[PDB]
Amino acid sequence: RLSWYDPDFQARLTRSNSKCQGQLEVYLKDGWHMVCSQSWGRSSKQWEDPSQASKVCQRLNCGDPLSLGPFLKTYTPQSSIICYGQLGSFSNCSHSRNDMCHSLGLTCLE
Repeated sequence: RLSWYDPDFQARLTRSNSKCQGQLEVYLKDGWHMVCSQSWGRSSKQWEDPSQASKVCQRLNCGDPLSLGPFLKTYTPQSSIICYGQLGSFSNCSHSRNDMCHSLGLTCLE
């Protein structure tokens, strides 16, 4: 239903230290859900795909979308969530337990 490439769908990186770097925070269904970035697809532990969220960082004028790679530890195994399903279907999530996202960090373009 909702996706991070929907114009009306608001998304960005969590308020940290960089308007173009941080964990992914997407407003869907019920929450500015702090995701583990590699949620939904869970394809790899370090996604070779740094795209699909171009609309997001473009709207943040940070250029191309946040590139993905391990950012050590930023989310909280209670507060944040790891969603599932298919990538682009921001209509279902669950809370961070045990997946491949050891706080995978997105950083708009670079």
